[PDB]
Amino acid sequence: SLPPAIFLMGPTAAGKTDLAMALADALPCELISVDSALIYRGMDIGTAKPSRELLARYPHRLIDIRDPAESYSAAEFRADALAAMAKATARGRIPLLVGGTMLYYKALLEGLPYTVAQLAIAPEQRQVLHARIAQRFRQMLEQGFIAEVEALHARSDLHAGLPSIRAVGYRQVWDYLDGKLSYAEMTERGIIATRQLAKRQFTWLRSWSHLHWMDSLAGDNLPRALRYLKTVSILA
Ligand SMILES: [Mg+2]
Repeated sequence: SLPPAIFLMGPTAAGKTDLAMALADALPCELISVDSALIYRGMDIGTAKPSRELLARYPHRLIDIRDPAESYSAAEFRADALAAMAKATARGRIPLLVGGTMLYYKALLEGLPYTVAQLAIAPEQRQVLHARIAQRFRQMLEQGFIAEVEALHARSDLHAGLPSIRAVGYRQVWDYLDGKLSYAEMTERGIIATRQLAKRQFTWLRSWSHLHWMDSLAGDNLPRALRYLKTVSILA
């Protein structure tokens, strides 16, 4: 009789964090981030990290747990997630792992003493996701993405080749700061990189079994999700 757990994956910008918070208000959950970039402190705007205020009312595990000068392996995620899941479970809370880093989920499922319900969200038309990706990136620039990266760029202990700087978009802003690119080239290439990420995520997901999809444009995802729980043998 393995305790319950929820997986909420999908491409970047699909609306995973949004739905997770919604679900966090419907059931006793423990939000656990599954994102290789959100682990880094000081990388909030460019990574679409939930605001300080939102995190206060929707605490996430595995967020701001590492300095940008540090590395983080899928193996460390593995141990960290298992720890967070056991801790949440002992409290009666349902582990809700939400994120788009597929290698992490993979590491957990393979390398799980839980009855896992797997959800995935994305638009039916990929063109819709691309438009959002482009617009969200432009918003990041307005919210201070460049100044955010300037602070990293100014650290002598950081360089463009580090795992943290590989977070999509950061390398482009970094090169801009090095004066290698124009503002336009930085924007376009940053959007391309993110679109490339979404493509890699769809490839992981398309061959992913036991997934219950949902539409990013749907407005009744909350009730739709709460209903699936029973299907995979889970009494909520
Ligand atoms: Mg998110």
